[PDB]
Amino acid sequence: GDCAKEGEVCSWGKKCCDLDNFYCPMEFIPHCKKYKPYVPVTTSFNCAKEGEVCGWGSKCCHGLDCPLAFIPYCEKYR
Repeated sequence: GDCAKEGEVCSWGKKCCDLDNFYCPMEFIPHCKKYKPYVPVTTSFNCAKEGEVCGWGSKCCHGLDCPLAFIPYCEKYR
């Protein structure tokens, strides 16, 4: 009682009947499904795309650049 069935949508007042199994993930439409699948193999080498963080030897792709601050982010050179 007072809970969203399995797969059903969950809200602030309506929490998944099974929290240990299902949860309310942050996304467009929060569902009551099991935790996400295992993490996929590490990504391949590539330049830092827009939004990516710089500092760990990561250079923004052609046309993009990173600002000078604590935690900058690649962005189209203005």
